[PDB]
Amino acid sequence: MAAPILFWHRRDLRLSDNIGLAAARAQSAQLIGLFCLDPQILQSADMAPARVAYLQGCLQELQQRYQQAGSRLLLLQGDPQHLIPQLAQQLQAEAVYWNQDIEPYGRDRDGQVAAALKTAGIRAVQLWDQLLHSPDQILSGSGNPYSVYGPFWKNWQAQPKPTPVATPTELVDLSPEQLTAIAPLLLSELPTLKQLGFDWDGGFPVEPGETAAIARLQEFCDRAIADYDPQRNFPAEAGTSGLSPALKFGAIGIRQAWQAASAAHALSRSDEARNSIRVWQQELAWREFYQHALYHFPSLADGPYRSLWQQFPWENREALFTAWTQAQTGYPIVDAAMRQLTETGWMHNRCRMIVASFLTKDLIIDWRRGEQFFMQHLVDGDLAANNGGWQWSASSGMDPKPLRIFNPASQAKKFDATATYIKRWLPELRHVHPKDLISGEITPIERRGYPAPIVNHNLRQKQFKALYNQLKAAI
Ligand SMILES: Cc1cc2nc3c(=O)[nH]c(=O)nc-3n(C[C@@H](O)[C@H](O)[C@@H](O)COP(=O)(O)OP(=O)(O)OC[C@H]3O[C@@H](n4cnc5c(N)ncnc54)[C@H](O)[C@@H]3O)c2cc1C
Ligand SMILES: O=c1nc2n(C[C@@H](O)[C@H](O)[C@@H](O)CO)c3cc(O)ccc3cc-2c(=O)[nH]1
Repeated sequence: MAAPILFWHRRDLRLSDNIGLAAARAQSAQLIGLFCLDPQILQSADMAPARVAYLQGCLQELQQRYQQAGSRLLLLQGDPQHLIPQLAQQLQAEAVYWNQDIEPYGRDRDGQVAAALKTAGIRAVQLWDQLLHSPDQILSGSGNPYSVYGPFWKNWQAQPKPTPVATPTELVDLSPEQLTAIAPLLLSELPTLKQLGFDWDGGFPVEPGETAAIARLQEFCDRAIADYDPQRNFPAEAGTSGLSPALKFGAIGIRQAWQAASAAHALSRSDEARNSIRVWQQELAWREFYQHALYHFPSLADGPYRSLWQQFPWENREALFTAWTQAQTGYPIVDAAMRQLTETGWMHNRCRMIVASFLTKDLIIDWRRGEQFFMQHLVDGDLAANNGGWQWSASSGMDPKPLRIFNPASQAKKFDATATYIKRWLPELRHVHPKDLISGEITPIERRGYPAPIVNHNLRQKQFKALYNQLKAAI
């Protein structure tokens, strides 16, 4: 009990399995939560309507959970460097708790806020919550960060795994006197999506909120997971969890997700299952690899990390970029993926690799243009993972690899052999023959209004290799 402790939420929108929140409840029952609508983020051109819609639904639930627990979630709108210390001063808060992040913006903001709180004589405690292992814990024998997945995985996998922490209960709300002291800093109501200027009708991979995310984890683990491998390969198959946005925003705790995978892996008697489960567990490790990477090498966010890739002579033809964004490339597998993206705010992972390779190696456009278009549409848009996926398409950052220019055709054959996914997103081509949809060779008569390939794959492959080889001669 005692004076109030403020817990500042940002990307951990849940009451359960929250490290910082659990640590705070151990210090006082007068635990008040807050979320600050930050214009520097919400007004950025990098916002996606699906993503704000998801965020807004998570906050609605969180307001309720706090009310049910005994206190409330305070809502502010403005610059946190200014509003957080002021709010804490007015409430003479004993401390302000929050969970650390890996993003440059987040880390700079947090330092300023912490500095301001100290100046005010108020304690700020920042703990690690969104990762099973913090960036400081996973280092090589020489005490250096990993820039290659292999060694990172062997280390990460051998570390003892933490257990989910308890959900705080029996909280005590603020008094009328305290509410009066802060009234001028508060928002009276959670704004609606239209009030923020966004609209979204495309649905979600998982419904917003802590309850839904938890329900989905349980469900994925009682059935799906067992078949993860190889079901995750096929875009037509609903083989993945659909939890990506819940993990981006912390609607589900990472220790709860790992624990569920552990349990499922033990109850499983089939060796095939035990494998699908271990494959999903590695996907959680890829997530941390990319988050630790941005933490250790922040410059990654600025563009190509490897020097030569910084000098690459991208062609950058706007006309090709536009057709890409509009799903008018003429390459079925590609256009189908781009339609799923813009219509639903989500895209199967195999398709993200395919459209990324396409933009970088076929269209020869600086991948940063693609990185930004993705952030503007993805419900799970996440700087670390998106930047990691795009650097991947060019081997310009972490975990590099030898050149390999994909053939959309081949990929289609491999992952959409029957063209089910393609026709799902390109109905105007339902009449066409799989063989044709996979190959991309459609007769002008049965293919309709649908465009012809905007580029010739083989001519593009040579062009790219040529630009790449010329360059290698001056590095
Ligand atoms: C170009 C590109 C951009 C990407 N952008 C994002 C993005 O902005 N946000 C995002 O969450 N993921 C991104 N990824 C990875 C991506 O494929 C997603 O994690 C998505 O497919 C998850 O769907 P799911 O939740 O069903 O995944 P599952 O297969 O169920 O995996 C479970 C969780 O593991 C994590 N994960 C899975 N694959 C990866 C991966 N390759 N890298 C990092 N984490 C991974 C995610 O948190 C995911 O929710 C990107 C990948 C590429 C190639
Ligand atoms: O504190 C906030 N965090 C927001 N975040 C959550 C976090 O990513 C976080 O603030 C930072 O750590 C990002 O550096 C958003 C993330 C999105 O992708 C989209 C919108 C937001 C909006 C906010 C916001 O208004 N306030």
